Order: sequence, then structure tokens, then C-alpha cells
Amino acid sequence: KLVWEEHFNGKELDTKNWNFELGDGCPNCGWGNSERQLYTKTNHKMENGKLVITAKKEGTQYTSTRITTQGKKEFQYGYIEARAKLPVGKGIWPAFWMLGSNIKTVGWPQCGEIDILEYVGKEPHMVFTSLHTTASHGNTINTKRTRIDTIEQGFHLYAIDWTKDKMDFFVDNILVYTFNPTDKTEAIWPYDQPFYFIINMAIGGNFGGPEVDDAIFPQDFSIDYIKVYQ
Amino acid sequence: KLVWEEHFNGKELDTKNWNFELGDGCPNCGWGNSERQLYTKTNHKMENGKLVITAKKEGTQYTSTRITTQGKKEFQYGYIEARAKLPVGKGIWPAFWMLGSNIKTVGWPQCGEIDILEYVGKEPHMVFTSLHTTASHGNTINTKRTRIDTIEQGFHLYAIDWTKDKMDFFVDNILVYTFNPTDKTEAIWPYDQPFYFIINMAIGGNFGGPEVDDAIFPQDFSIDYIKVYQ
Repeated sequence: KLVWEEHFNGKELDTKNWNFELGDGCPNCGWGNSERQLYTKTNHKMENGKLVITAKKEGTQYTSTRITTQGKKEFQYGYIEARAKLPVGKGIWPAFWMLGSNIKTVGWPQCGEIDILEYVGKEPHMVFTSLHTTASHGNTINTKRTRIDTIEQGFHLYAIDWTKDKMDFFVDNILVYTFNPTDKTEAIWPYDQPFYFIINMAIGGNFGGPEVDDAIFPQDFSIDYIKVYQ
Repeated sequence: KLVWEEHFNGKELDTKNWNFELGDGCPNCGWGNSERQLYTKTNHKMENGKLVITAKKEGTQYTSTRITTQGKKEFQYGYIEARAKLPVGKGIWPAFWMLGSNIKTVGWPQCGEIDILEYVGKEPHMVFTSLHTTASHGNTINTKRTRIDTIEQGFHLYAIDWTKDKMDFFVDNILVYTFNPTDKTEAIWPYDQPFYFIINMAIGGNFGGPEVDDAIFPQDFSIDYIKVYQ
């Protein structure tokens, strides 16, 4: 059954379900990857049933949006699907992903991370689906690069089927990657707990950059919905 | 550039480009695996710009269509794409695939085989992409099963990008399988020659069956086009 959906149909982001993460990330400055943007509450809009996040450059200041459902909308297992349209260009890094609910007591990477929509504009026609855990994080080995030459065109679907036994990743309903370790310690498998959502668009940094083509700005990352089935 | 396209826009199949393969397959009797159908010239129609192949059961006689471009339209390398809608049900086996031009002098499997659209109705929500060669054939190791829960819905794209160095397979523009052997002997890599097309729909037999649900008939396999780019 459909247990929760964010339709992004309101006039504003529903802060009963969403948090903003704001600024430069300090003391984890640059948000863990030496990124250029300050995150704000003034870089997004609700338009035509979409959340639209815009990456901007003003002077030498870069700005964007990062929102989470931490402590507000959390789920353990399910078929989780987002419909979204990508920004394009060298240096941009849009993402839709999840973090373990226990992050405030065990930290990252022990809490676990699920990377569902991952695209870096410096590598067109590719998406990434990944896990970060104590066993493998940062330059994680639990990752798959999927070639899709049409991914920049229109809206696509990004999803996971998440159970106690495995994590399946889908793009446009095609299974592209499966993580199913036989040994499910917490270090390998922190995924038997609730997780929360993050939507963001980073600029430059250790993963999205470091090179940024400043001619690309402004760039829009548009999200139609998040659906959760259980 | 687009070098050839079959639009299926005629009132009839163009026999300047297509052959019928007919009957029970002898001397490859039962089409090599006890398939039930006789292939005919009366199980297909051109309708609304699609080739529509219909699998029928009349009495205890099963019929369908099998057509090839052998000796008429053959290509070596390229991006090759078909748009098609699947038949459904236990026992059905639609296919769009290719065989090596030298098959009448070297036989199968030495000639090589490329399986581009492969679906067995007894296994819904799955497609297969495969190669058969002297080095690996029958229960070939060069194969990939791809889960796609929507594959029975509407039309989908099935494609290969074929070069002297590798064979990439795509479903709905997503790269699902790559074959790139390092040792390209003729046994491992019969793919540096022209190949021709086959479209067919088998009924029963040891791969698509052997069990057949007779309530499913008639079933339609619809092909919108084949495009070849070089």
C-alpha cells in the first residue's frame, strides 16, 4: 500500500515534514566534500506541482537548497520512488538519498546511507546508486554506475525496494543494482532501522567537482514527488 | 547516421527485405527444442504502423510467425534499436535477435547469435540479453537477466551498440549488459561479420515452456520498427 507521498503541491514546503539544512556546513565545512554552496531557504520554489531547487552564482557566492525529513517523516523498508528532472553542466551534483535515523547517536557512516538519485553534471549520461556504511563509505565499493544517454531529458524515476534482506535500485523501473550481503552485521548492514530523506543540489567539491563551469548557472533540479509503499 | 529502418508502414511485409521461415523447422525439427508451433504466412498483419504477430491455437495446431532478413538486409556493427510490445502468458516466447551471415557455411553456434529482445511469458517482469558462440552456447554464460516490472505494459525499446570491441545491450535506453571479451578468437567473438535479423514468437518447447497455458491464445507481439545507425 501507499503509506506516504510528498506531492509537492502546496504553495510552500511543508515544514511539518521537512527541515532545511543551511549554510556552509561548519564545523563540517563544505558539507564533508569541500563544496562551494551555501544552502539557503531562498533557493527553492513550489511551481506546477514540482519542488524546484535552483543553483545560483552571485559574485563568488554559490547558493542552493538542502532539505531533509529527519525526525519528521521516517520509514523502515519499502518501495520508495522519486520522479525528478536533472540540472545539467560541469560541477553540479543533485541528489535524492537517505540517512539512518540513529545518525545523532552513532554518526555517519555507522548510521548508513542510501544513494538513490545521484548525478554529477561533469559526467553526462550516467547515474550512480550506492550505499555508505562502516564497512564501506566515502569511496564506497557498494556502488554501481549506470549509463543512460537520455537521463538529462525530461523526468525519470529513481527508486529502491528495501527489505530486511536486500536493497534493490531501479531507474525507470529497470533493476540496475542489488546489494544483498550474506553477513549482515551493523557495520555491513545498518539498514534495519528507520531512515529519513534528503534532497539537495551541491556545487563543486570532492565529488561533484572540483571544476565548476560557471556559465551553467542558474540550474534547476525539479522533483515531482516522493512515494513510499509498504 | 540512420542507415536503414523498417517502419512496418506497408500493407504487407516487404519480401525484398524479409524472408518467412515456415513449418516445423526441419532438419532442425521442432526448431531445435520441441516447440509446438508451425510458422506460417497467415499469422501476421500490418496494422496501424506495427507488425503484429499473433500466436494462435486452432484445434491442437499452434501457429505463429518467424521472419528474417537473411541475405537481404545485413549489417556489421552499429546501434540497433527495436520498439515493441510484448505478448503475455505461460508458454509464449517472443524474440528479436540476430544470427551471423556465415551460418550456411559454418552453422550454429559458430556463426554467432545476438539476443536483443527475449521474454518468456512463464517468467513475467523479466527480459534476457545473450550471446551464443562456439565458446558458450545453449546454457550460455554470456547472458543477463534484467528485472523490469513494467515490461508487459505498452511499448519498450530494446537495443544494442555493437562495435569490433564490445557488445552493449540497452532496454529503454538503460545499459543493462556488456560483453567485451579480451581474447577475441572466432569461437569467443564471431561478431566481426555482417549479421541478419530474426523476429519470431515461439509457443512452448523446452525454453519457452514446455508447459503452455492454452487459455492465453490468441496473443499479439507487436513491433513498431527496427532502426540501424552507423
